[PDB]
Amino acid sequence: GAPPIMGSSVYITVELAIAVLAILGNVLVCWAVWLNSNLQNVTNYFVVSLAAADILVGVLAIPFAITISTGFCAACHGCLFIACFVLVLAQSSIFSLLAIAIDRYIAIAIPLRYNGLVTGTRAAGIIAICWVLSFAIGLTPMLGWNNCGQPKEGKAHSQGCGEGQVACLFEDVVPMNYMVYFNFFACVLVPLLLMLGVYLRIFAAARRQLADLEDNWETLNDNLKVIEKADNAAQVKDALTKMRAAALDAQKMKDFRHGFDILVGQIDDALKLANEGKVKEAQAAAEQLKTTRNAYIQKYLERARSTLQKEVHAAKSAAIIAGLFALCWLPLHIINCFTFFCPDCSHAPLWLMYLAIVLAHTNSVVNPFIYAYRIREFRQTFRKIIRS
Ligand SMILES: CC(C)CCC[C@@H](C)[C@H]1CC[C@H]2[C@@H]3CC=C4C[C@@H](O)CC[C@]4(C)[C@H]3CC[C@]12C
Ligand SMILES: CC(C)CCC[C@@H](C)[C@H]1CC[C@H]2[C@@H]3CC=C4C[C@@H](O)CC[C@]4(C)[C@H]3CC[C@]12C
Ligand SMILES: CC(C)CCC[C@@H](C)[C@H]1CC[C@H]2[C@@H]3CC=C4C[C@@H](O)CC[C@]4(C)[C@H]3CC[C@]12C
Ligand SMILES: CCCCCCCC/C=C\CCCCCCCC(=O)OC[C@H](O)CO
Ligand SMILES: Nc1nc(NCCc2ccc(O)cc2)nc2nc(-c3ccco3)nn12
Ligand SMILES: CCCCCCCC/C=C\CCCCCCCC(=O)O
Ligand code: NA
Repeated sequence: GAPPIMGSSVYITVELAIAVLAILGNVLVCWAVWLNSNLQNVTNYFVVSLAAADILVGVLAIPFAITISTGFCAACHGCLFIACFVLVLAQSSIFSLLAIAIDRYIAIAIPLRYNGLVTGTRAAGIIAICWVLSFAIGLTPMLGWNNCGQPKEGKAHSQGCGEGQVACLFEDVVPMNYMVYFNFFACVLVPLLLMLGVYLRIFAAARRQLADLEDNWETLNDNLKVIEKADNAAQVKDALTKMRAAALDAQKMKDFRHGFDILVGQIDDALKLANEGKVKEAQAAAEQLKTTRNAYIQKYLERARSTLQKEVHAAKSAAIIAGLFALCWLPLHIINCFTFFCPDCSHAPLWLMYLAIVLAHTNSVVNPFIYAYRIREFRQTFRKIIRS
């Protein structure tokens, strides 16, 4: 039985190193958004709420974790707060992560209404509500779902605790049914699975929209060929009718409108000549469409594909963030499930408990790195900030 201060010393030093790094990186995120108007958008207001939660892991939840690892004598309700505050911060992260995912789904599914529907003012109201809800969920044990009514009095007396105090230890005061059913299943795993569903819808929508862009391009070009080797006016007509419909369809910014105006106009010219039974004149007219395609429609296609690919890249960055939160927190939640559902199983050993706790805390360090590696406007703003 090694002096407890030695293992304690390692755990505490590591927690402190994590806290420094969580503060530094996430302050840098907040400073970048504050300084750069190109980063000031609704998506990034949720990014900042998430960075604030991670700053608070460093300033408060890690000092609290260090404290409760000592098992110091405390009033049971003050102990609860120490124990549970980190659950407020985690819940808030889950809400910011779910908000980010929904925001990106709206942006790809209804880009036309996104700006009128998702506003900064509404985003700030939603962030305030989510913080209130996170306090309610994470401090639910302080509302009575706790083990304070059943204190471990032999353990309190061995440590010399005073009357009404307990040894302040996480699994002595926080019920494991709360941790597994309420906190993990309902409040963590359900949201994370919802996030997964949303990201699946974002990526399927992008892939549908890119395939439609290419279809339309291919349709335009096939129908041109159809026209070229048509032999009677009626065939030219049918293929122009399909082109016209697709054109007004693809229509759904001045240099872009002028291109589709030319396009539809030239189709109409050709249709009219076809309807008068002037096949050669119609085919020649239709050939002019090639100039418009080269000088306008291709540029349209290329910019639309590029916007979509940017949205896909951005949605992957956001999903990496959500996936890393799951990876860092799931080991602890899974251990709790073993403790709870398998009372015939030996408790996970202390070294693994503390490993799982610091892994969860490390999540508060990783997001600024994902932003720097994957989002140029962040990377570049971090550079300017650091260089200055
Ligand atoms: C705004 C920020 C900086 C304020 C942080 C205040 C924190 C540190 C305060 C607020 C509530 C406090 C707890 C309230 C009650 C008790 C019970 C007592 O037997 C041991 C201390 C303990 C467990 C306190 C520890 C310190 C505590 C957690
Ligand atoms: C990649 C992430 C999401 C998955 C991590 C899975 C981890 C947490 C799993 C894999 C194997 C598991 C261990 C398997 C066996 C035991 C022995 C039992 O008496 C206590 C629990 C304990 C010690 C488990 C704790 C949780 C555990 C370490
Ligand atoms: C990973 C994502 C998809 C979902 C989360 C999976 C969780 C809920 C699963 C994965 C492994 C599971 C554990 C595997 C083994 C046992 C031992 C058994 O005696 C009690 C249930 C218990 C402790 C399971 C509880 C639930 C569990 C922890
Ligand atoms: C805005 C930034 C401000 C920074 C804020 C600092 C963070 C708080 C640090 C530690 C709190 C945890 C320490 C609680 C320790 C309690 C120790 C104690 O109470 O010992 C009594 C003994 O057990 C007999 O009752
Ligand atoms: N199970 C658990 N324990 C602890 N700390 C106590 C570790 C321990 C466990 C058993 C023991 O006899 C002595 C120490 N912190 C904890 N934090 C969490 C947590 C936060 C979010 C999900 O789980 N679970 N959790
Ligand atoms: C930026 C400001 C952040 C301030 C962080 C302060 C650092 C405090 C570190 C941990 C405090 C742990 C106290 C240990 C509990 C007492 C042990 C006992 O009574 O037996
Ligand atoms: Na977080």
